[PDB]
Amino acid sequence: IVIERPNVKWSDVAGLEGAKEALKEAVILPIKFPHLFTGKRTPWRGILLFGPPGTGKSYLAKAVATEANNSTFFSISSSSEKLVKNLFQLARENKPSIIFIDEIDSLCGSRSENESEAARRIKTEFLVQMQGVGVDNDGILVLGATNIPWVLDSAIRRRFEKRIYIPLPEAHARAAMFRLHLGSTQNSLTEADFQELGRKTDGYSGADISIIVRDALMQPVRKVQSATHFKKVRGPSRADPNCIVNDLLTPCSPGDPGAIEMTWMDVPGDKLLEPVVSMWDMLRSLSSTKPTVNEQDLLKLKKFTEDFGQEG
Ligand SMILES: Nc1ncnc2c1ncn2[C@@H]1O[C@H](COP(=O)(O)OP(=O)(O)OP(=O)(O)O)[C@@H](O)[C@H]1O
Ligand SMILES: [Mg+2]
Repeated sequence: IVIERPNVKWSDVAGLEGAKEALKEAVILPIKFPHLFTGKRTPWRGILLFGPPGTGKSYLAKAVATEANNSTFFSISSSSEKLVKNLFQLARENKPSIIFIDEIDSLCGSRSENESEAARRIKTEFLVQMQGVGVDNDGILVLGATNIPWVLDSAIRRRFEKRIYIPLPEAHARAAMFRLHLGSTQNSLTEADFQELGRKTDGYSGADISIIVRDALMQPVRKVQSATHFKKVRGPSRADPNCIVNDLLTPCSPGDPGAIEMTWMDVPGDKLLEPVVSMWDMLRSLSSTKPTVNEQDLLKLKKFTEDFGQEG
């Protein structure tokens, strides 16, 4: 029940400007401009974010959480669980409010057979609470997320009249993720290198790239741990960036001029000048990781919208 609002700006989510606008139109505008969405224009009660894994579903929700300017956010995932009655209640008071249930395929499991019988009233204590005997004409909106939506209950599914597809990133959005997940960190990557990576990642999810950048990111760290030699160098003081020093120590090879023998244990905590993440490190991280979303996965996703499409 994370009742908070993290730090994910729209700017942080690459691509998805379609879903962004969809979400601005059904979640932010209604809250900021009540009088617009009154009468016949009442925002749907439930939005569902479906689409392949690692394409932005949960992440997007966080963006909404922070960009949900006035309303307070509420979250849950795959986590005696009758205090669902408690959640909805909580929200009605702090209305306007948003309720986000990540992987709503949590509260479900059908091959058309497989049930934990007490979770049958879980489905129903939720299903019922969305109708509301005390009609919650509050700014209360229910968000859902899932990468296997077809497994949902007709009753549940049809509870989300607005359904948005979160796809695999187009090339442009791909390059932008590498850039971002790197950020304020020291590196030697050119705008050209980002495009080259974007181009080389045909078919990858956001989660996949997120893994790649984290790996390459860790390169200077592996090189410092494993090094056997360090050179004395010029660079920004660890304590004061705008004071250069002729003193830092960076890892190197023995076949290097100015190579002192020692390990990181010998380097003072405040004299290490770490290596920069290079494009070499990206491609290396890249080669050793392959796309997670296969075709049949994406195919079965076309199915879920086969006339299920909107509302039913
Ligand atoms: N559109 C995006 N913009 C920026 N980063 C992204 C994007 N999509 C995925 N990511 C990366 O992956 C992570 C978010 O993964 P996300 O929550 O979207 O996976 P998911 O969609 O919930 O997976 P699943 O669908 O299986 O539940 C972030 O840490 C981020 O680095
Ligand atoms: Mg998720």
